Amino acid sequence: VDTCSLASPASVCRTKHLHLRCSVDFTRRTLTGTAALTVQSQEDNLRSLVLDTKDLTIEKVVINGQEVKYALGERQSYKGSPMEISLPIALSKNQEIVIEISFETSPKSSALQWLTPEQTSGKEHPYLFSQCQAIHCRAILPCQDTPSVKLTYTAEVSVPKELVALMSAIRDGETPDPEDPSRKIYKFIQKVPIPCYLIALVVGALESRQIGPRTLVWSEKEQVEKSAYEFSETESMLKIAEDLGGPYVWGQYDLLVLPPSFPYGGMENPCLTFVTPTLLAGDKSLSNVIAHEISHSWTGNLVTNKTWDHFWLNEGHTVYLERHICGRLFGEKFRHFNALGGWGELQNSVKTFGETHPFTKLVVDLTDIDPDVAYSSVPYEKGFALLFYLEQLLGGPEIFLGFLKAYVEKFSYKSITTDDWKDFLYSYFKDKVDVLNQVDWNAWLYSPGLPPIKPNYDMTLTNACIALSQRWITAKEDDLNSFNATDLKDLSSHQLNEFLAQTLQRAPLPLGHIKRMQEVYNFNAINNSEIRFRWLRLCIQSKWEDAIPLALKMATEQGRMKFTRPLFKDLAAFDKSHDQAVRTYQEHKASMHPVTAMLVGKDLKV
Ligand SMILES: CNCc1ccccc1-c1cccs1
Ligand SMILES: [Yb+3]
Ligand SMILES: [Zn+2]
Repeated sequence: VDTCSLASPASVCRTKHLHLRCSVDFTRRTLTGTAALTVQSQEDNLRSLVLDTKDLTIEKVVINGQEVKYALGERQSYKGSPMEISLPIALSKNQEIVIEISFETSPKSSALQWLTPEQTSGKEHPYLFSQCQAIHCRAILPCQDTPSVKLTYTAEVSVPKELVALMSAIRDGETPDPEDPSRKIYKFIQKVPIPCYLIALVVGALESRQIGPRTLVWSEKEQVEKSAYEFSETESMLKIAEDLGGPYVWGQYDLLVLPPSFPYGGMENPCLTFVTPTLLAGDKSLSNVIAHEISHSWTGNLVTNKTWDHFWLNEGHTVYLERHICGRLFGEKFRHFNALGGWGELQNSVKTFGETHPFTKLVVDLTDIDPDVAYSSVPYEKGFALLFYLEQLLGGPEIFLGFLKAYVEKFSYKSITTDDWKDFLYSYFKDKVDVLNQVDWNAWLYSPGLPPIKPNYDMTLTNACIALSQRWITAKEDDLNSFNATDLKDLSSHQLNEFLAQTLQRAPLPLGHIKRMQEVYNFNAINNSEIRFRWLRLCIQSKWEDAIPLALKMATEQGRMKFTRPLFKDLAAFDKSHDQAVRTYQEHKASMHPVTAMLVGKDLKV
């Protein structure tokens, strides 16, 4: 059972389909309309059922053309309020009915960010985008807000006619709204059963450019050209992913580049991946994020975690495929380089949380924990470390990739637990059970802290990064002169980033050393968001005041939680920038993404 959901479980009733008919009201910041849920009873004599909601206003519930009784329970914090519907006629097992709910969202919907014209690129039009993962779909429409349930959907979305609506679905046409000529209705169809966290909507002044046989890139006009270039590897990555994962079942693979406050690097909404514009480095260097979102088309979207306790299933497998795609494009040494970088990120997380902290277990117990609060690198990197370790244990990448493909096949269109995965791992590798029985399962899966075993990593591309980082760490004042721009000559941007990641692990460095780095390496001039992020962190943590306005600017001009949260925390912990950091948050708070605002607020204790 799903402790993040207040809805009737899948063992009671299942949503098969949603027809969503809504209007986007920019003047009121509400979505208004009907969610028609096709529900199948799993039980004899079913007379009521419960849906998740959050900050919704229910007008009425209609079954068989008549209003029926419903009640909203008290709010349960971030879970929202359960909505019990009285069925007018007891259902037998497998009977299906359509339940039509008239609802309206609140402006404060935790699933939505509403932007003014000024917060966009064009400055002329407002913009709406959704983000449902993990449990924010309830803040858009009444539903069984649990990934243990999969449904197809259709939608009709009325928006101001000058704007464009897109969803996580195939575009099924547009017409003028008959009820309001200032408006357009966009239509959408999603034929593949999906968990409701994959429902996605954007409305804004969007244009598109084709970048591959099955990929358009969407954004405001100011970002189209740059986006078409940055993500031009998309088709190549899709083919590799299809080779590894099996058929891509989703029809199109489009990309939407969001405004800068989108809270994640990307979101694998089916048919329409959402990405942060912080990927726009000019050189495709951040394309692993595309590979990652592509990989979710199998791991996460076909095979889905049954509850959020098993999020690692979604994320570790996706990181694993992600790194294989990048390894195929750029080589097995690169794959190892990234794998090892990932382990460093896990070291960071476990250090931050504390080695005994519950959120450092692979499988977590989210009972009374907001998934947004528990979210971190752990399920990604500990999940990946487990798979990379098993890969090495079980006979190498070719062999474990055979398992991954069989695993996807086996659990397509299904929702699964860690036990489901482990059972199938044993089934698939039954000739290797003795080897599998050497794994310390309880530790890997259920214990806090770093994994009990570290995989083996090729060091070829890492060595130079460590060597340089060690030079800076061990340098005394009389050694600073010897540093020079040519130190970086043979380092790729990835290596620059790992160099900085290495150094950041030992921060603070002395202020003089950091001043010299800028003098010789000019890191202030690098716009690569990953590098600039780590660089600014190293500056603020080494107490360099000049870096304060640079850190405040990055923290607020984009809102990728990966970058925004630790910049604010760093600024808050630096006594010289502490008050300004708090002040800056308070000023931007109302205009921030509601999830990002809530978490930064917690981080800052304001
Ligand atoms: C005022 N009528 C438009 C409307 C109101 C409430 C909910 C939905 C709608 C839609 C019309 C067309 C697509 S949604
Ligand atoms: Yb010396
Ligand atoms: Zn992911």
